[PDB]
Amino acid sequence: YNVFPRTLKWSQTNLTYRIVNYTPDMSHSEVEKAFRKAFKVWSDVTPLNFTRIYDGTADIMISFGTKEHGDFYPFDGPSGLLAHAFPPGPNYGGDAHFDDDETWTSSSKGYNLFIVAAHELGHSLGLDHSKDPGALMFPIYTYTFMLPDDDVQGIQFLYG
Ligand SMILES: O=C(CC1(S(=O)(=O)c2ccc(Oc3ccc(Cl)cc3)cc2)CCOCC1)NO
Ligand SMILES: [Ca+2]
Ligand SMILES: [Ca+2]
Ligand SMILES: [Zn+2]
Ligand SMILES: [Zn+2]
Repeated sequence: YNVFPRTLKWSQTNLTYRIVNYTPDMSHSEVEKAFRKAFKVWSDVTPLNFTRIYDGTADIMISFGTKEHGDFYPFDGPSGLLAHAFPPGPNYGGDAHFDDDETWTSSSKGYNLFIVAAHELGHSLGLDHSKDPGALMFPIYTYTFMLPDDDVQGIQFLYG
């Protein structure tokens, strides 16, 4: 596993997240279940706790956008770039963006939202990409859930 320069991590163990908008190809309920499961993957192995808020600014703002969407990481339409997230810190730190031009699903037909979200949240928590091919933080999409050992070691190094 790998961490970001200066080992970025959250100072508090009680973090908030907010789903700003939704993708059209999935019902609001399935999008919410996807993220709920994504956060659980990480809360189960760390002393971290996540609370979903609906108004205001949360520690982790989740949004869907297309092409140019407000930052220095524009999307590229169907396929290619799927999503990106920012490491722990103020402002957009911790935020996760998902390409709305993708066909997100709860199954395995298109790009599974849960698995991508789980990967992105790893970044939101302080983990950079891993060199271990079987790690969730490996930079390649492959959907077949139990968090691989490399990821557990990495996240527990930061918050354990
Ligand atoms: O790493 C990225 C972006 C890309 S990605 O958009 O293609 C991408 C995002 C999340 C992914 O998640 C998973 C990783 C591993 C497994 Cl097993 C499942 C999902 C995969 C690719 C594109 C640029 O180069 C690295 C990969 N940020 O998370
Ligand atoms: Ca894309
Ligand atoms: Ca933040
Ligand atoms: Zn973005
Ligand atoms: Zn990544």
